[PDB]
Amino acid sequence: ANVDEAILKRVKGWAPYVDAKLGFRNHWYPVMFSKEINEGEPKTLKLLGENLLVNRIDGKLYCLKDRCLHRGVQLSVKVECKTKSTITCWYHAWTYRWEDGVLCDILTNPTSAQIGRQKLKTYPVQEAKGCVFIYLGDGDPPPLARDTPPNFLDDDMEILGKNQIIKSNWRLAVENGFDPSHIYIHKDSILVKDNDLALPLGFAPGGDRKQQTRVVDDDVVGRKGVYDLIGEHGVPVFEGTIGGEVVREGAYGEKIVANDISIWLPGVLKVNPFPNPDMMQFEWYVPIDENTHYYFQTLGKPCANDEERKKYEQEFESKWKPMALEGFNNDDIWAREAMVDFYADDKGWVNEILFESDEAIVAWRKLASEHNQGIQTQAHVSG
Amino acid sequence: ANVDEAILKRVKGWAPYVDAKLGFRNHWYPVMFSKEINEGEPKTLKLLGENLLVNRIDGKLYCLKDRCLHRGVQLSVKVECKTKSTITCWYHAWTYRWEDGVLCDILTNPTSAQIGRQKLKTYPVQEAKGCVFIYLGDGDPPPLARDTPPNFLDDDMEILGKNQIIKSNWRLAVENGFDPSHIYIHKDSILVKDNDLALPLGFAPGGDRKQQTRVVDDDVVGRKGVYDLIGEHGVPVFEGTIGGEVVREGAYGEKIVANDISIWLPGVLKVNPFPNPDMMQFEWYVPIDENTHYYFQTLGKPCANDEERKKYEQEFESKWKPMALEGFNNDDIWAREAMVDFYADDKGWVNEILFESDEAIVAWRKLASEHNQGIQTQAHVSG
Amino acid sequence: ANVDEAILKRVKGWAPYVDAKLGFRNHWYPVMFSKEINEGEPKTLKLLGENLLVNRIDGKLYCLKDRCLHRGVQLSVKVECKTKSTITCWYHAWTYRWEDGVLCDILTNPTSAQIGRQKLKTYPVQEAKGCVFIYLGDGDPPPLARDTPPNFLDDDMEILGKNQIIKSNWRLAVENGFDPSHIYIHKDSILVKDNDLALPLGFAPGGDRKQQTRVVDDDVVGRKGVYDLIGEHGVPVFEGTIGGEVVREGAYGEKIVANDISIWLPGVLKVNPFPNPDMMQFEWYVPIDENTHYYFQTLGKPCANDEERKKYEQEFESKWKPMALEGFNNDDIWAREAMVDFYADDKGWVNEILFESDEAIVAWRKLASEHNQGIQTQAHVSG
Ligand code: FES
Ligand code: FES
Ligand code: FES
Ligand SMILES: [Fe+2]
Ligand SMILES: [Fe+2]
Ligand SMILES: [Mg+2]
Ligand SMILES: [Mg+2]
Ligand SMILES: [Mg+2]
Repeated sequence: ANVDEAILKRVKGWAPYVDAKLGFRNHWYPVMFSKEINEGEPKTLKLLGENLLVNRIDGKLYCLKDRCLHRGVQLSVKVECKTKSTITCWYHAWTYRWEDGVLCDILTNPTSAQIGRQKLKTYPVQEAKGCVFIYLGDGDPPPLARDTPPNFLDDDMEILGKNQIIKSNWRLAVENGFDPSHIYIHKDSILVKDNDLALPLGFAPGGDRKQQTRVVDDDVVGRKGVYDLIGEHGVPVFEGTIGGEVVREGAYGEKIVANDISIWLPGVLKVNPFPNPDMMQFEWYVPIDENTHYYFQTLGKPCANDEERKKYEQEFESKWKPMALEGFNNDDIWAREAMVDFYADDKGWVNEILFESDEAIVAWRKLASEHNQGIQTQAHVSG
Repeated sequence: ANVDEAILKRVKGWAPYVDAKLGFRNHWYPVMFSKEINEGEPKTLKLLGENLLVNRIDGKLYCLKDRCLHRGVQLSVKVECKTKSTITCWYHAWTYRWEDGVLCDILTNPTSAQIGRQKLKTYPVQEAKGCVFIYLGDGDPPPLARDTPPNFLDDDMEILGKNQIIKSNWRLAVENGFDPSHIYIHKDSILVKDNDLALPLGFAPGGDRKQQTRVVDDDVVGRKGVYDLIGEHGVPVFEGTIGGEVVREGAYGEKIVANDISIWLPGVLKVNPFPNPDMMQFEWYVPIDENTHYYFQTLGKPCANDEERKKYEQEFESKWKPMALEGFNNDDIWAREAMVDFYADDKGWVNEILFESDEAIVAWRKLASEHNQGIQTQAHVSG
Repeated sequence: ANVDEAILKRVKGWAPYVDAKLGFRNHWYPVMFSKEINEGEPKTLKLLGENLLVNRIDGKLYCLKDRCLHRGVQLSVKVECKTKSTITCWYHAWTYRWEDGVLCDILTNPTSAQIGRQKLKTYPVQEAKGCVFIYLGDGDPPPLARDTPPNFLDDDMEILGKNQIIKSNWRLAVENGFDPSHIYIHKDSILVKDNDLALPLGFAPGGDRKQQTRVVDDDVVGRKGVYDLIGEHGVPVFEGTIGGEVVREGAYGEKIVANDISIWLPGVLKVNPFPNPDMMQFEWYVPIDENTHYYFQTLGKPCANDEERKKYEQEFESKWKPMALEGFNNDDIWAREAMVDFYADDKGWVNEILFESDEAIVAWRKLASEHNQGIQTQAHVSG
């Protein structure tokens, strides 16, 4: 539906992933932090290509599509919230209920036969760990835990993070994240120097294809994921050679990080431990449109009480955010960007030449192709 | 000719209107004010997608296509008017007469077989009421009166105005203007409060469908238009309600305006009286290209003589222009622009959900569809 | 392929020229000066739509395609030359030899089965007269002399120049440079006044529509060009008339220049003498992409020794560069740009109306259609 048929035909093993340029419908996605949306101060955003309005009413979050049923304007051009439970289009005053999207009045014509017979699309929203998730799908949603990685929701896990808009397709972000050889780009990171990380240049793989990863398509709550096992079973490269001469070495630090690396639908990576042996990183690459994503980064640490939490917050602002979320992951941002040209006409999916460590990426494309809950298309966007 | 055939088959009530992205060929259009073009100072503009040159020679206006027949450059890049009656292309000196577009000379080759055998396209041009109108069409033009609203050309009507370029398709602008319910957006206007206008929020429509409008396809000079009669049979709504609670109002005003409202081919709105009970407003939404229009605003006041026009003038400059043309209509500008995205891909014409006050708009779309003098296409722009 | 068949069928005699929007493959093109490319300091450029990396290694120049075989990134986003004879991709460290493009190592996986089984595209590169030429084609190159105008390579000919990126398609630049009547645009040039050039407004042909050009098919080096003879055989126009009245005069002058004017594949103009009797101008219009070219300008002067070269360089910097290359050719820059719109949708190639002096341009279009060594396409830009 999104990609030229010629191209889709020529990718067989994961064609629906190739098609999912706008992301996967019927999943939850984080879009902002809870502290970024205040009582009665609606925020606008784009997700899976659809513009959305999110408001907080009596502490609770609601989501309406930011497109009036009448002439298709964004309501957010001029927000008119005249009662606590409704929003009034600025143009001809069609008035919708935030709770169910029902067109419940029209100030310019109280007699209209439309009133009570139309419904603006709404989306479920839920807050968890200080993060706003929108279920960008139809019908009653599954629990949040299905579309989060293991441990993200643990009672004791304190989540902090950072969000920004990145100009690449979401899949280029996912694949960069889950790619075992990409760690080559991080070899000069200030995190690696200053936090004394052990970091190989990459890994020589051992065993055949199926041993490189482990698919998790079971799971209690229905999570679908892939664990990368390359560097559990492979030989780390610490001395990179060209024609037999050592030209570059890996980082010989003392802290062991990234023992477990996994990727989960709808597109969230878990790195454990990281950036320190006590923490986890959970980052989402959230489809905004064809060319754009939210890079929704979080760092988790278990905390039993409240002064732990206060200690963690101060470590986050002074150390983990600048050193790791920026100083390590910035190189990820421009690596994603650098893949844009080759994949932008959709021909990179056919012309790429993969090698052995891309086994993890192929597993991901397969898992996503068969376990996503729907392919967002242009018909979902303009409909 | 301009829109996907699948879309045209779904808007059968008014398909040629939806097709008319560039506007309607074979009508007169105002493009500037007479006083903005001085003797021997050609001006450049784009109309219906076509770049044009207008010049004032011995006080008479002339219009040539601003595209040399030879290599297709705009002559306006470097104007060379070497005699009063001619223009010489800056590139190889092909020289045209303003009066008939004939290639009368070539300075670079005075023996060319082309000389006297080629003709650059010219368009009729006429000045009335201090406005420059160009007949963007072929053959013998009609009287200007066919393509202007009633009273505009009355002998004592003094016209004053303002022109600017707005980034929406001309149809967005026409429909916004003729929309009986859009006046919602004007509820906080400075004009409404400072000139004691009795402006409702909308109208509960009364009587039957056929009574909401009155098509004029029966004017003796050949005018084609639609009167909006929603305020004749309908009830004005001055109190805005949601759930039976008053949330908004029309407030304090004694002056009745805009009881006479009509839209006329090729796309000009008449509102009478407005902005005061002794004036009327005529405004055009002139297609520049697919994405742009001139918003050619005029105010008409009947004036007996030279002194009465001077008093109209002072008052236009100090009160009516800042308060009404700018103050009141600025909201119209941002409303048009807010419909751009919905209609950009031609999908809005199928996906809109109209209500009762949009009878006026539908009547216009049918009128435009039936009585236009041709659809401008890209083949007219290029060839 | 690059152009619609409904246009190509309408330009019989020169359709391969109209199709060659990206230029002609399998020719040498100049892209920069020798001094701009130093030992061990790779430079990036785009040629025939392809991103290329050039490097200097032990004085010798090499050219690799700037696109990794793995995931299609430009290597030049972060250049990593880890040994003299190789470049290592910054992403997963696939490592290529400059000399043959072979994938000789991967730092991230020294056991990959890709090593020694993939080859990145290379192109021959050669330096002549201080200018770097890349053979943008396949297989073994021809001699450089085939794709350079007569006398550019003469032993005594000292070459100085200037290069810049211009936003027009390359063909518009070529046609402007070889166009006999375009000299009309140069009529007010300071060069013309200050160096007392004889410069007519144009030339009325001397007789038949078949003695205006001389096609050079022969030439033992294999060069393919057209000489413009109108200047030698026509009647110069020094008094331009409209309605029989003189409106403009040409520039009288002592110095006769541009006796010998020729255009050569792949798109290089030779003007002799110019801008003074003992000098020549050779300029290339080198396709970068569909909308852009390098304007690669050179002036040749025979210099017997170092004192003559030194004298020439001072005169170049103080006068010829500012007065001729900048002052005089600046009007050719905007003349090219002014043709963009008409030819942008490919319709100008059908809608243009040619006159007698365009016989030169037509002879060039047919020559180029005949003797080009292949049309560059998007598929070559990809694969
Ligand atoms: S566009 Fe929202 S009420 Fe008309
Ligand atoms: S383009 Fe106008 S005379 Fe050649
Ligand atoms: S993209 Fe160059 S090595 Fe992976
Ligand atoms: Fe990374
Ligand atoms: Fe309005
Ligand atoms: Mg709800
Ligand atoms: Mg005329
Ligand atoms: Mg002179």
